[PDB]
Amino acid sequence: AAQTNAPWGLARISSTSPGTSTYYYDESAGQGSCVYVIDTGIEASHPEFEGRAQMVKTYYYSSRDGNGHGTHCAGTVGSRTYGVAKKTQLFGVKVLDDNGSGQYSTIIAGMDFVASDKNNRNCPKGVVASLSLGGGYSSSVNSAAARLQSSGVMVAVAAGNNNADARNYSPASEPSVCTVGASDRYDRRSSFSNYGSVLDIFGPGTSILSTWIGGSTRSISGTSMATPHVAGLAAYLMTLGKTTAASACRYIADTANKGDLSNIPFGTVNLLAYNNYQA
Ligand SMILES: [Ca+2]
Repeated sequence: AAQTNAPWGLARISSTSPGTSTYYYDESAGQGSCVYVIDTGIEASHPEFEGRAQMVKTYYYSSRDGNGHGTHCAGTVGSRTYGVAKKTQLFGVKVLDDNGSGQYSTIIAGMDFVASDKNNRNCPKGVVASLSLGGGYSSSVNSAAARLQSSGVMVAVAAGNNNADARNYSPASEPSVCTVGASDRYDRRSSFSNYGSVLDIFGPGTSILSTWIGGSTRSISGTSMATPHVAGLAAYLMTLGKTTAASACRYIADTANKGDLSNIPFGTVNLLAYNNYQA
């Protein structure tokens, strides 16, 4: 399949070179997989989601996304126009309030929720979770991410937007999950992207067009934007039978575009997510 005039990030993940605008992907498109978006919620009624999105949990007085950030992330995972895995099922878990804030205890509960809740969903090709959030180092937050992964969910988490070493951030610093840094349209590390040995992969994170609340669309930037590219990619690869939740991060790193990013600090992986699709 070919989607012309795609957001640059989708084009990038299906390309061996920057500077193209068509996204190429196998038509299976993540069908039969599920991706949890643990964030501010998802505006499931957005036409871009086509009835494939659902809120399954909130820790606040509403499950609606009153922020937009969760909707944007979900859009990058699986919206018709702006998504990597255009046929995946999206499940929203609102651990962040409408200001994008959440207490670590709520974030942890949301992770353990997903580890159980996948048993209540139909996801024959596998389960993924996208965590576009973070704060300072917490062993408890890291452990929750590790549990979610261990339970059979491909966990992708943002590296963080501090232009600092991700070792000091959670869940970014958890070795057993997939920690995702951000790049720009010209294959430069995003100016704000964290780095360090704990990163596993980079994805497109600067100026990413996706869905927003009020049935709209929006370009924003962050490792929060790179993460769902990787999460959607995992779902897509799992539907293809190429990998599984336990090894998807490794497989993505193994099959990535290598050594093509600039401004990667010494010691950080130079790996950009790539679907290796031969149209
Ligand atoms: Ca790892």
